[PDB]
Amino acid sequence: EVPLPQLRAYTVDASWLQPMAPLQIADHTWQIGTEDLTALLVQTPDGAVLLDGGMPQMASHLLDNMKARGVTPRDLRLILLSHAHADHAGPVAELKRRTGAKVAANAESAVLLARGGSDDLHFGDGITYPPANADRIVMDGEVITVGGIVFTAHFMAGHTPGSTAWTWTDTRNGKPVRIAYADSLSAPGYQLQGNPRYPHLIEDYRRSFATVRALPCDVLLTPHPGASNWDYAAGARAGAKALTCKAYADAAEQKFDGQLAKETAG
Ligand SMILES: [Zn+2]
Repeated sequence: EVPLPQLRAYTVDASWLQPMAPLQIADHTWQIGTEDLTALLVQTPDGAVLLDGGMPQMASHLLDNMKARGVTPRDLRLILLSHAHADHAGPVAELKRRTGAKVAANAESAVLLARGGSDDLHFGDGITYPPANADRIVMDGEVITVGGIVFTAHFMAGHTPGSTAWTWTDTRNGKPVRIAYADSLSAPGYQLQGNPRYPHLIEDYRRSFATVRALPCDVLLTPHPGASNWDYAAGARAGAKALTCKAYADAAEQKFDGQLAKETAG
């Protein structure tokens, strides 16, 4: 009659794919992704770190922005991830091939990255990307230092088992700026209660709200800028309206509680 459906590509709003020039956040820290996907370059006298890469088709754009910053493929030492979904870890395999970068991630993020986002607890095989291997496994609270920028991992399981907030201290005007790159605290279409694939999902999210609320956090950034009220297209005012970590956690918790109630009603 009636063939099986074609494969459906993971398609997203144009703004998520809209290239932007590097936007400086602090002395060593730049947004180099797109208007609606964060990809943070931290540049040090001992090499560079990338936190997230956005979608798979962003690899070349990231490399161009790195070059604009004076960061060559060899200079890129480390890729860190918020979580290993296609829209944040998309280009990681390609980046590894084209640069000196090695990936550090927790065990959950590493296994999900190694399967290219397939067999996702919630999306199944709906949202996949090229698989990549982690080079270093990090534990909760573990520190990775590059050129005296100290990144601390704070596990915030929920959006994915391996979701992580990365914190570090940069400077702006000779004063310290405690940057918190907090992962998503959404649960887009997730079954929250009694989920056989994630039995403690709710407890994990609750704990993650508390973790996020308590982060060292002069400046919050999030994988989608809109989540923390960043506007990467607003130039000098990009971070003006940004939420605190406390407000971001509170909003997320409130939305989660609403989603729980809707699920019970559904
Ligand atoms: Zn995600």
